[PDB]
Amino acid sequence: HWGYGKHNGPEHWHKDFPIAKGERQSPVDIDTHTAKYDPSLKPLSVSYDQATSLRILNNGHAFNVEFDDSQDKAVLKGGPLDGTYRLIQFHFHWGSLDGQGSEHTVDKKKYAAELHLVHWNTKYGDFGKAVQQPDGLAVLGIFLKVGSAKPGLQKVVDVLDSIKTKGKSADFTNFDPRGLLPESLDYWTYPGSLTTPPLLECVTWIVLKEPISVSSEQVLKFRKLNFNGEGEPEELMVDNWRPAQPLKNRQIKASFK
Ligand SMILES: CCCCNC(=O)c1cc(S(N)(=O)=O)c(Cl)cc1Cl
Ligand SMILES: [Zn+2]
Repeated sequence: HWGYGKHNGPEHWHKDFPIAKGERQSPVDIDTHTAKYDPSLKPLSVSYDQATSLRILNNGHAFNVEFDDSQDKAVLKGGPLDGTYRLIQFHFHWGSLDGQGSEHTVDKKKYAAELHLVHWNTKYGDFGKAVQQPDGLAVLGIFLKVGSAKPGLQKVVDVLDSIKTKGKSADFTNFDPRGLLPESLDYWTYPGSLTTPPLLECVTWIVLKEPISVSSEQVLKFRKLNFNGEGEPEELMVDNWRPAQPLKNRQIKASFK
């Protein structure tokens, strides 16, 4: 089955998911000189005051912090979006070293990791219907660099030992995702896809310009996770990122600048 290796990693995905070679795949390199400042773009509105985190889960590709998305609670709007998009989960992608790990790149720079806050368009009623639509999802992407710790990250890191292996889940209530955001909401945006199989071309990407800083110790705990399940040989969960894909006929827009 797909994963991040030589025999089942990103260069193999297209055999099961031919959409991998499509016209609006993610991630991309954000060439900052070529991105268009669009004065028509709005501030992004991130309303996470009532977010209800529920569970943290090791799905075997990354970990997901899940939210109760059955009410209008944690929503993304504005920016390039029409409508309202409700938060369902976040997860990260990260490297084996600090010099790699992000999916998007900025003038070919790789960050140590990238946070994805996944939201679905309420006009489609649920996530599963949204992913079948070209405007179904909005992903807020945030780069991580290694430096000073991110205090609002520590609750996530400290639960990771309880979800080491694939399949594990732990109650994870009262986690506030506002503690993962940078100061600025300046962003780039473009139409793209999920970066994991099934690679559906349903995402408006919103990538923040300002990274957050996390400590070496915090990203070292992400790298202790395992891609395998309990009782199977250890394969550390590192380098769970898909490389930049061809931009093809797309324009990246800047909200700033
Ligand atoms: C079958 C699930 C395999 C793991 N991937 C995800 O959880 C996932 C990743 C993105 S990403 N990496 O594009 O943000 C999105 Cl938008 C939506 C989901 Cl569902
Ligand atoms: Zn992701």
